[PDB]
Amino acid sequence: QTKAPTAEELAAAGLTLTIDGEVARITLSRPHRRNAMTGRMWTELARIGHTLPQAVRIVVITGEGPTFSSGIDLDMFQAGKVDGEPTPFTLTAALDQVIASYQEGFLWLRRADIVSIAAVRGHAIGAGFQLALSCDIRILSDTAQLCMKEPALGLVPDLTGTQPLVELVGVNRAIELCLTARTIDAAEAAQLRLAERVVADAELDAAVDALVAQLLAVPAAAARATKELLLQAGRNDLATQARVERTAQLARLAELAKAS
Amino acid sequence: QTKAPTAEELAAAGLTLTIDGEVARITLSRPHRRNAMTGRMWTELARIGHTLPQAVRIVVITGEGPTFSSGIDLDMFQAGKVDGEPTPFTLTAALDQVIASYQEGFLWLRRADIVSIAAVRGHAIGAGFQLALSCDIRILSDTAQLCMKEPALGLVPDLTGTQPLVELVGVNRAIELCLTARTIDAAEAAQLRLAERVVADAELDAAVDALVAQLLAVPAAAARATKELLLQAGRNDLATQARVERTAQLARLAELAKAS
Amino acid sequence: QTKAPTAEELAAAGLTLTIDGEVARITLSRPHRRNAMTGRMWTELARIGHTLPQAVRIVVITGEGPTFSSGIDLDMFQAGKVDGEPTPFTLTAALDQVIASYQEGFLWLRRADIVSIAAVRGHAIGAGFQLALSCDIRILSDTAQLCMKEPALGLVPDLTGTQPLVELVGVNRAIELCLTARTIDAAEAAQLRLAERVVADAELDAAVDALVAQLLAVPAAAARATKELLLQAGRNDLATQARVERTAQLARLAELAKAS
Repeated sequence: QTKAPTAEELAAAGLTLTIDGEVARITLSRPHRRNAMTGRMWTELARIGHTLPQAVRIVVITGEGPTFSSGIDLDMFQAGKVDGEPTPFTLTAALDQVIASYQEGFLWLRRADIVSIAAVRGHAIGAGFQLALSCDIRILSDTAQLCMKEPALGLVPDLTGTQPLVELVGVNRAIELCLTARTIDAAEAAQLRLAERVVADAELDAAVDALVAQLLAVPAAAARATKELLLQAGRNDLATQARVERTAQLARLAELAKAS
Repeated sequence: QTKAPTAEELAAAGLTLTIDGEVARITLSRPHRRNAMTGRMWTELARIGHTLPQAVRIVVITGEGPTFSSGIDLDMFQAGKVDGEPTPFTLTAALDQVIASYQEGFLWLRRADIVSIAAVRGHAIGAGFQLALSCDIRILSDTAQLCMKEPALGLVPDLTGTQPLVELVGVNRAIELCLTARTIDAAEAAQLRLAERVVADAELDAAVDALVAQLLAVPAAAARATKELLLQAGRNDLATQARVERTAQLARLAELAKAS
Repeated sequence: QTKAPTAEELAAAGLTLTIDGEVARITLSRPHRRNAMTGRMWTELARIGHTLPQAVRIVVITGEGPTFSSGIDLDMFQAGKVDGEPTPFTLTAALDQVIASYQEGFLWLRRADIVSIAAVRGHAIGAGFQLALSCDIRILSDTAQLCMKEPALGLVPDLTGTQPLVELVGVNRAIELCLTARTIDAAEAAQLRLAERVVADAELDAAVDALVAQLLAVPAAAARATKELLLQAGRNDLATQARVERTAQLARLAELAKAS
């Protein structure tokens, strides 16, 4: 709330944030720990989302080094403090609130006024896979490997990953992936629609930059209104969706006419 | 209402309609304008749907010439009359009603008692893509190119395209396609499930005729009842869908027994 | 209710059931009749599901011989008794109840505490295809052929197949498959996501055993909780699904802590 987290605050939580005009880049920045995630990292992610400047309309998430994220830092299942905050294992209404605070680090990636992109190389495991899933678009390196590992550890996926997983691959494949907890390669991810594009590792940065340029070339207000429409389409009946579309078009035509 | 539009009325709106027994063929018929669509064309499409004879159970939509449709005629964004009716730009409750009248040209393609097929060659852009999306089945030529262009023009898709797009390719890919407004080729369309079949251009008419023959070989009442069931499946819980299926089967068994 | 059906009772209904520890194997066992299904078979399937021991968490369904199932036994459309019970043709509230009893043979395959696998070779037609569809996972032999034949016979699919079909292939493809009643091969099934894996016929048993081993290696309670979450994901809004996930995680953390 109020002020954005500082670069120093973010560095202590394992993140870097750079903003250039309409594009924000968030980098997981603990390569020696394979970008293992902590509670503090998730709650700072939430803080970044709540305080981004209004002009930002694209958010790119990637990892420093060859691994996107190994998932949750195993110290989070020990008694003490991790990154200065108490672990779940320490702590049920209070645990419920902490988990809800962590989920807020992922939920904002669906906001209609941003397009979020995960640029994934190497392993995205567990919480790492759920971070990539929470983004609108995934661009994978040919090195990428994805795994919903939580059930293998006796846990469920609780960082908002279940819904996008089922939307991408269907409930049946989702069951297979989660209940085997198996690791899939980038070719398989592409086949299952988990990646919107797979490119050679050397080309991942250029592929993300090409997609950013394509998005910036579409006007901001139409992009936002259209994303808002698409997120409602699945759950609406057709008659309702047609009304919602029509309502949105009136606002576009209004803005365009006042503009000229 | 009451009488079907005449061939002369349809020709002035850029359409041809031929009916042979149980099959109706609607052709966009302005090849020199790349079958660009107008308000009058949409409201005549709605009139065709409301007055088709009861025996028609299949509807095939294609374009005259090498382009299915370039989308909305740019004159629709000018002050005057297009095809004899006032433009949106001329005109908000009244604009809401006009848009709703245009949507009715697309909505009826989902009726349970028809199977609608879009046979697409060359470009289907914007309103043209939404027409193809509104059909049950798309058969593409290898020449086909699809593009949701509206956001690039500062507009949203409001001709009922959002829901089938999300059902076909998933919300994530839908965001990518709409917010980049990019053009996809037929091979990509096939990969994304946007086309049920892609064939050589010379073979498009034969492919449509083969599919028509397959549909006609299934009895009309079972086809209708089954389409009605499938359209309800996504939004129902499993227990409810099983009840709906069972209810439909009682009616089939009834009709079959009275038949014999 | 109460006691499980005996092996003798099951054999008279065309089924075999073997249980080994956490894995139950149900085999359609009328190869000379291409495992054609009857009312008695469906209601025994329901009885198996209602009485399986608590320790069973995986259920494998396959056919004896080269055909999974030719679908409904044509005698079910004749006047008399089939397998000792009266046919639908004999018999509307009473017919409604009989059909609902048959559906219960398929519905239990979605229970959260089991993973159900259909191992399909040769033809799975009509009721046979709906049995395979009702399972969480399908592994196909390269010999497999699938067909939703009901509409061709003047019927609808009423054994709970419509919803999984639409979830797998999308409503549009579902319409095409059901309203043409056409037969698809295993390569096509794989392309359409109807099969989670296709393997050489000689390798089908090993492929199923590999998947079973993968499932058994994930703890039972996390598997169950995760399947329960995934089945709710499609119909929930994102905020609701995040709450459901969080609720499930509290129970996991509880059980794990009491465990240690």
